[PDB]
Amino acid sequence: VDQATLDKLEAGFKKLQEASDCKSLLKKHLTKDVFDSIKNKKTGMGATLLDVIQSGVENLDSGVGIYAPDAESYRTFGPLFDPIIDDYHGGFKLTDKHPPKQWGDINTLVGLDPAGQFIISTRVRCGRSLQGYPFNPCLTAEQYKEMEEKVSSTLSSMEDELKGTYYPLTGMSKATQQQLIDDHFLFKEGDRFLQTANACRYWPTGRGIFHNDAKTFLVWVNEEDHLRIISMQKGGDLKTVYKRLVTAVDNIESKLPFSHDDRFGFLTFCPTNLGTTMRASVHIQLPKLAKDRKVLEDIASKFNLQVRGGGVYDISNKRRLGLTEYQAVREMQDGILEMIKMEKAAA
Repeated sequence: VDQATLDKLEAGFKKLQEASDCKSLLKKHLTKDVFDSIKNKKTGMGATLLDVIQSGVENLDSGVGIYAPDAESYRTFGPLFDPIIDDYHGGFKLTDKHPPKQWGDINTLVGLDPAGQFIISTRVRCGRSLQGYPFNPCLTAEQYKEMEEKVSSTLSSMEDELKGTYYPLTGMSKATQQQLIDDHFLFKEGDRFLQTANACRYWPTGRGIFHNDAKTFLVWVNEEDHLRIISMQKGGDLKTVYKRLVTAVDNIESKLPFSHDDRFGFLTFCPTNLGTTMRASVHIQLPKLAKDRKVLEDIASKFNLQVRGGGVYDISNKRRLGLTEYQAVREMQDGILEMIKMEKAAA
């Protein structure tokens, strides 16, 4: 790698070492021996260790502090990624492998709480990188532009329920921005952690937003990953929300191959994603379980779910690695149904 890069890498490692109060996974796992073993390495696309650790060096208060500049970096800088992934994901050994992709048997799924006594809204989100492209820290302007062209064409040719409009950030009117804001569909340049990761260069070339006419499907193009893909609606029909997502992702893939890894699953810009990259969530009211939160948390543990809170909660999959997409949606289905049962049964 270039001397200029080595210069900053050495300075960065020293800064991390000297930051007594730093608690980032970057500082924890970037040992001298690991640093030396990879600092001179570079991916086929030309990413260096600096393109991985920049953000965490500049922002010492980062929880994790590393990003992936391309697909290959997960391997090339594996000596750093492996331990960090293991730590953040709560146990993913060197020999562990994420299960092959599987949407599963959608027939086994059901709509939740149609009466609407508990669930306010439902959404399932995932993310995808496109085969053959570097990730955010390493994309050029030409690459951003060319990618958006292919993504825009693909999304704009979607039909029926998924039919909708693509809005490039490039040249977006003030009226359009305000309409997307009212819908909360708009995004903009990221915070300091993204900026310093070089994730927001050449803004807003290649950045765009797609949603279907029904406003139950939304795609962000080149915000954090190449694609952030969301299905949502009011009420608790998780089956329908999930099925819509599956339909759209399959449709996109048929035209644009995804970056996938036999061990880490779907490769993303942030290593905290990976695996299914999928987060199914419901916004739900459980007033009675709210006064005995232990019962709730124990239920959530049983199904590997995360509870964010009174009585109103955002409940979601805790895991991205080590399970199938099907297991993800089923655990939410099973877990929410159990919570509803215990809510009804409570005093």
